[PDB]
Amino acid sequence: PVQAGTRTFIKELRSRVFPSADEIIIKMHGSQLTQRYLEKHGFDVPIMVPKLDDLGLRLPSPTFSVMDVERYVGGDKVIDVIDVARQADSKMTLHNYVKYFMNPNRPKVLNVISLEFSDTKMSELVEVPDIAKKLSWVENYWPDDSVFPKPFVQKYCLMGVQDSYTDFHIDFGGTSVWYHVLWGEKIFYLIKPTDENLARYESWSSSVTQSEVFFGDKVDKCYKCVVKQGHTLFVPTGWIHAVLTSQDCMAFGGNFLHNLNIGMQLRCYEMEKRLKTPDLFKFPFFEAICWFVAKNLLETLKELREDGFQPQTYLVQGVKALHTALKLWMKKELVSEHAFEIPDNVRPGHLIKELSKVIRAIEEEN
Ligand SMILES: [Fe+2]
Ligand SMILES: [Fe+2]
Repeated sequence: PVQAGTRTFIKELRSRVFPSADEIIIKMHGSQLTQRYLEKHGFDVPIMVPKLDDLGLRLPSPTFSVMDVERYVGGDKVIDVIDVARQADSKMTLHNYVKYFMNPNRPKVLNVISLEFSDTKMSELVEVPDIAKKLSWVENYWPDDSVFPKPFVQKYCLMGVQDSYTDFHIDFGGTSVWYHVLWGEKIFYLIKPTDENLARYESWSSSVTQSEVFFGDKVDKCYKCVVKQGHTLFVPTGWIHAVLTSQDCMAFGGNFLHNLNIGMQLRCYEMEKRLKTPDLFKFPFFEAICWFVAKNLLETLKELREDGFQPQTYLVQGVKALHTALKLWMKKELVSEHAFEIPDNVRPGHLIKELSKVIRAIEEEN
């Protein structure tokens, strides 16, 4: 059996000529990627922006090194590191990872993919893509007076050695991600979240043979997307993907929830709860933000209704899925595990009623 992450596994991966991600992604200039464009054409496939012009994305020059990351972050910080050949999570001091990274002879393939630095001096060196900030639920609906700590999942520093490999997964909470390669190269294996593919992914995730079964073989198409230096890739809600560091690489990326695919975001959240995924620990208050969002979406629909307008389809679909999720979390036999995420400022039972009728109305008056 070929174990994910091992040298043998990588020889196969590097030799297969998968369908090109050019068959499904949309390439565009940074100025075309607007909230407006996304609301009209949707955000259903990955978007590639080869040049960073007009993205609003700011970051160190191409010579920024891992040594520099250690300076701005602090070698003492303990970080998650993946022992790729064993597909296991380990720990290290940022200091030793950098020592391991610069050592010409690496006894093992180690990868760093969860280093969030918005709480460090390196944060001032990075401004995330404007589009992420425009769409971000956290940027738009997180109150300045919540008891819940604000989630910081917007700035990650990724460093991996050649052949680092991250197996197929869906970003935590169904978030979308922006990913930029500073230097080196990353190759993404993308899989569309069709109802068939999600189902199989959840089955594959809960099978003991997960590490010996290439998930790419269980679906009709697994798209290969090469992300080269200077390029920026945006992956939308629910997309299943694996990543191969084809060569020593440093990249930056971030996660964000938004209003375009709420249903899918909710679906991914529930799946994660069924699989008991450790990633959910990164967006601990997913439910709290959903409550905050339901208040804002309620307001918009109320404003539109009271003035004779019909909301856009995706907004009605999204609110409907939100309504269903909120009602579920409030069920008598389940509310005890959900109550702590209900914001002080919201009235659960009432917010659900208002939502239920605004929806019903739109359903009848249509
Ligand atoms: Fe990912
Ligand atoms: Fe967000």
